[PDB]
This record gives sequence, C-alpha cells and structure tokens, in this order.
Amino acid sequence: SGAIYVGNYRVVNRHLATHNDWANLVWEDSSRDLLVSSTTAQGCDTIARCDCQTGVYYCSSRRKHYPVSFSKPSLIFVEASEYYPARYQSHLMLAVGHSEPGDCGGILRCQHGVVGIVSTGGNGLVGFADVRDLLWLDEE
Ligand SMILES: NC(=O)[C@H]1CCCN(C(=O)CC2CSC2)C1
Ligand SMILES: [Zn+2]
Repeated sequence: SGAIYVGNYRVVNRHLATHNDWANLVWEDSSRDLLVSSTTAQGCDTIARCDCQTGVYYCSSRRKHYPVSFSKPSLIFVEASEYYPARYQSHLMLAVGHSEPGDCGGILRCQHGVVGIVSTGGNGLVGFADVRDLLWLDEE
C-alpha cells in the first residue's frame, strides 16, 4: 500500500483505490494502473520533472529503501493477475529490486522529487508507474 500526496491530490495504484477514492475521483487510467482522487488537506510530496534513471524506492516487505537503476517509461507486458488480464501496461519502468505482494504503492524518488509508485514486480523484478509526465498534478 502507499500513495503520493501532492497539493490536493492523492495518487494511488488504481487496483488499490478505495470507495472514498472512487467517490472523489479526479482521473484514472487502467493501462497505467493509476488513480488520482481529491483531498481536503494539502500534501507534502513534490513531483520530479526530470529525466533521471537512478533513484531510491521503498520496499514495505523489507522495511527498506533501495537504490535502483530503472528503465525509461515504456509499454511492458504484464502477465495475468487477480487485478488485470494479460496486457501491456504503459508508462512502466523496470528495475532489479526485490517485490512481493503487499508492495504496490511504495514511492520511487530521485534528487528532484517523486518519480512514481511501485506497480509491477517479481523474480526480482520491481516495476513502477511513472508520474513525471502528469504536469497537472502541480496545479489546480
Ligand atoms: N500493475 C499490475 O498489473 C500488477 C497488479 C498487482 C500484481 N502485479 C504484480 O506485479 C505483483 C508484484 C509484487 S508487488 C507487484 C501486477
Ligand atoms: Zn530527478
């Protein structure tokens, strides 16, 4: 579990969104595994607006932050889950990290701010939903 709190937005994995998220919906995209809902209180996270391919992510199944190298956002095949059917998830970045279920949500960050949020993983893979192109998170 985990979310990004920027401005009056809460960014979560779409497959972990609550009823309150759906009832206060701003934007959702199943192909990216992302959902954004509105918040009453202002958040403290800042979104990175950069081209970093190195950063650090939080792994809840280890209680640890790990440094990682990650690929550029791309269309990657995601096998069948209890969450989605075989498809291609877009705007996904992969790294060698550990992951296990209970993982989605953890933040990936660089020196500029938040880059994205664990979304994929396994056999040593940990893939993350990029948010750096969502410029509207910084306003309104
Ligand atoms: N984004 C997806 O399609 C996910 C949905 C949940 C399951 N999934 C995973 O890769 C689970 C790993 C271990 S924590 C992430 C595919
Ligand atoms: Zn950066």
